[PDB]
Amino acid sequence: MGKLSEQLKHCNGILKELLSKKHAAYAWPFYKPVDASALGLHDYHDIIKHPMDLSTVKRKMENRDYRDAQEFAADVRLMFSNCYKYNPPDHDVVAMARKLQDVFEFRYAKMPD
Ligand SMILES: CCC(=O)c1c[nH]c(C(=O)NC)c1
Repeated sequence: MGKLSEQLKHCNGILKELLSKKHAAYAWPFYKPVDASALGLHDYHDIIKHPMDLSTVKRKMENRDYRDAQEFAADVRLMFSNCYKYNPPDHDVVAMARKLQDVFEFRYAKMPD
Protein backbone atom coordinates (compact mmCIF):
# COMPACT_ATOMS: atom_id res chain seq x y z
CA MET A 1 0.00 0.00 0.00
CA GLY A 2 0.99 3.72 -0.27
CA LYS A 3 2.66 5.69 2.60
CA LEU A 4 -0.54 7.76 3.31
CA SER A 5 -2.62 4.51 3.60
CA GLU A 6 0.01 2.86 5.91
CA GLN A 7 0.22 6.05 8.06
CA LEU A 8 -3.64 6.20 8.28
CA LYS A 9 -3.65 2.48 9.39
CA HIS A 10 -1.27 3.52 12.24
CA CYS A 11 -3.68 6.45 13.03
CA ASN A 12 -6.69 4.05 13.03
CA GLY A 13 -4.74 1.73 15.43
CA ILE A 14 -4.10 4.69 17.81
CA LEU A 15 -7.82 5.70 17.62
CA LYS A 16 -8.91 2.09 18.47
CA GLU A 17 -6.45 2.11 21.44
CA LEU A 18 -7.74 5.53 22.73
CA LEU A 19 -11.32 4.01 22.66
CA SER A 20 -10.19 0.65 24.26
CA LYS A 21 -10.98 -0.63 27.82
CA LYS A 22 -7.21 -0.24 28.67
CA HIS A 23 -7.61 3.62 28.79
CA ALA A 24 -11.38 3.86 29.61
CA ALA A 25 -10.79 5.11 33.23
CA TYR A 26 -9.37 8.46 31.87
CA ALA A 27 -10.52 8.44 28.16
CA TRP A 28 -14.32 8.45 28.83
CA PRO A 29 -14.77 12.29 29.01
CA PHE A 30 -13.43 12.42 25.37
CA TYR A 31 -15.72 9.63 23.97
CA LYS A 32 -18.60 11.94 22.84
CA PRO A 33 -19.17 15.64 21.99
CA VAL A 34 -19.37 17.85 25.14
CA ASP A 35 -23.13 18.34 25.78
CA ALA A 36 -22.63 21.88 27.21
CA SER A 37 -26.37 22.40 28.07
CA ALA A 38 -26.72 18.97 29.82
CA LEU A 39 -23.50 19.52 31.91
CA GLY A 40 -24.42 23.18 32.76
CA LEU A 41 -21.30 24.45 30.86
CA HIS A 42 -23.25 27.42 29.34
CA ASP A 43 -19.93 29.22 28.44
CA TYR A 44 -18.43 26.17 26.60
CA HIS A 45 -19.27 27.23 22.97
CA ASP A 46 -18.22 30.88 23.69
CA ILE A 47 -14.70 29.61 24.67
CA ILE A 48 -14.37 26.53 22.34
CA LYS A 49 -14.94 27.52 18.65
CA HIS A 50 -14.08 24.02 17.24
CA PRO A 51 -15.38 21.19 19.49
CA MET A 52 -13.72 17.77 18.90
CA ASP A 53 -14.12 14.30 20.51
CA LEU A 54 -13.11 10.68 19.72
CA SER A 55 -16.58 9.70 18.27
CA THR A 56 -16.21 12.60 15.73
CA VAL A 57 -12.60 11.44 14.94
CA LYS A 58 -13.97 7.85 14.49
CA ARG A 59 -16.80 9.09 12.16
CA LYS A 60 -14.25 11.12 10.10
CA MET A 61 -11.91 8.05 9.86
CA GLU A 62 -14.86 5.77 8.84
CA ASN A 63 -15.98 8.39 6.21
CA ARG A 64 -12.35 8.58 4.82
CA ASP A 65 -12.38 12.33 5.76
CA TYR A 66 -8.68 12.22 6.90
CA ARG A 67 -6.35 12.44 3.83
CA ASP A 68 -3.14 12.02 5.95
CA ALA A 69 -1.84 11.37 9.52
CA GLN A 70 -1.23 15.15 10.11
CA GLU A 71 -4.99 15.89 9.61
CA PHE A 72 -5.94 13.06 12.07
CA ALA A 73 -3.36 14.29 14.67
CA ALA A 74 -4.69 17.90 14.33
CA ASP A 75 -8.22 16.75 15.42
CA VAL A 76 -6.91 14.58 18.35
CA ARG A 77 -4.67 17.49 19.55
CA LEU A 78 -7.58 20.01 19.05
CA MET A 79 -9.63 17.80 21.46
CA PHE A 80 -6.83 17.99 24.13
CA SER A 81 -6.25 21.77 23.50
CA ASN A 82 -10.03 22.46 24.01
CA CYS A 83 -9.78 20.69 27.42
CA TYR A 84 -6.66 22.77 28.41
CA LYS A 85 -8.32 26.03 27.17
CA TYR A 86 -11.75 25.58 28.86
CA ASN A 87 -10.85 23.94 32.22
CA PRO A 88 -8.75 25.31 35.12
CA PRO A 89 -5.48 23.31 34.97
CA ASP A 90 -6.03 21.65 38.45
CA HIS A 91 -9.43 20.07 37.41
CA ASP A 92 -9.70 16.22 37.23
CA VAL A 93 -10.65 16.27 33.47
CA VAL A 94 -7.30 18.06 32.66
CA ALA A 95 -5.29 15.28 34.45
CA MET A 96 -7.32 12.71 32.39
CA ALA A 97 -6.60 14.67 29.13
CA ARG A 98 -2.82 14.81 29.97
CA LYS A 99 -2.75 10.98 30.58
CA LEU A 100 -4.63 10.21 27.30
CA GLN A 101 -2.42 12.70 25.35
CA ASP A 102 0.68 10.83 26.75
CA VAL A 103 -0.78 7.58 25.25
CA PHE A 104 -1.46 9.44 21.95
CA GLU A 105 1.90 11.30 21.57
CA PHE A 106 4.11 8.24 22.40
CA ARG A 107 2.27 5.96 19.89
CA TYR A 108 1.88 8.75 17.23
CA ALA A 109 5.73 9.13 17.42
CA LYS A 110 6.03 5.44 16.20
CA MET A 111 4.47 6.51 12.80
CA PRO A 112 5.91 4.34 9.96
CA ASP A 113 8.00 6.48 7.49
C1 LIG B 1 -19.78 19.29 34.85
C2 LIG B 1 -18.32 19.39 34.45
C3 LIG B 1 -17.93 18.49 33.31
O1 LIG B 1 -18.52 17.42 33.14
C4 LIG B 1 -16.84 18.89 32.41
C5 LIG B 1 -15.99 19.98 32.55
N1 LIG B 1 -15.13 19.99 31.50
C6 LIG B 1 -15.39 18.93 30.67
C7 LIG B 1 -14.56 18.73 29.45
O2 LIG B 1 -13.70 19.56 29.12
N2 LIG B 1 -14.80 17.62 28.75
C8 LIG B 1 -14.05 17.31 27.54
C9 LIG B 1 -16.45 18.22 31.20
